[PDB]
Amino acid sequence: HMTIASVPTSRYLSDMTLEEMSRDWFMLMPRQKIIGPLCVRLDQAIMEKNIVLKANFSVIFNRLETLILLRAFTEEGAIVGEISPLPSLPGHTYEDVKNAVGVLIGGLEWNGNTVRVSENIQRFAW
Amino acid sequence: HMTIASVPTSRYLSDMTLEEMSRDWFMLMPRQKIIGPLCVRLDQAIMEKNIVLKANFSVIFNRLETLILLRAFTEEGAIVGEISPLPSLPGHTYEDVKNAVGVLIGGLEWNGNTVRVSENIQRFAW
Repeated sequence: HMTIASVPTSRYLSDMTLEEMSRDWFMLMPRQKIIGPLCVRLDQAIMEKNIVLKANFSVIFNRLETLILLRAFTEEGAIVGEISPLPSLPGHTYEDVKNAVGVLIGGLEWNGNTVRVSENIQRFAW
Repeated sequence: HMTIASVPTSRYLSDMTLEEMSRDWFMLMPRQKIIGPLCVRLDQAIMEKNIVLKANFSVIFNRLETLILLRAFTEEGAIVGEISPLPSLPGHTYEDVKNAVGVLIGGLEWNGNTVRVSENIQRFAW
């Protein structure tokens, strides 16, 4: 991922399987914020659950370059929140991704959820 | 009918003046929820501000013992949030307070506010 000579290697790091990525999901009580070039969505009808954040993103060298998608999951595997780029694909940075994550986590914690993040998120996005 | 001695301590810490404790405020956009034996209030309108949490509470065994009141303040000194005991006054512990502070800070960060807590809260409460 950084041995190859003379060119930068891009990587797609994936916490979520294809199935998880394209799975369609629904929120009973949608809460949504636009945070710069990213969209944060949260189901407010989720409380006091253990939640994990999983993200699929593009890294260049050893820095997050592009968030493709992030979703929050219950232990049972259900999707309760999400961060994605705006439809216009505005271009965004690590700082943008970090802020959006802080917001999603904040929203979850206001509902008394216990939130953990994947190693990859911890390494590149948080 | 035994004699009762009353021995003063210095275990009661105060970040807020009695005035700040007494003051009366209103949320533009009020939200109020019960977290265990505690009531958390947060003005839903307040976003992207620098917010400081100040509290008045007793300590014991080097941890918060009982919360009298916690309030969140803008840099102007306007109140935007609060954690108080329920009027039942049902009794609570360090763990209850810590949970409620997590919730409040959570709601604040959902609204993109930057939160810091007083030294006392850092040391004893969160």
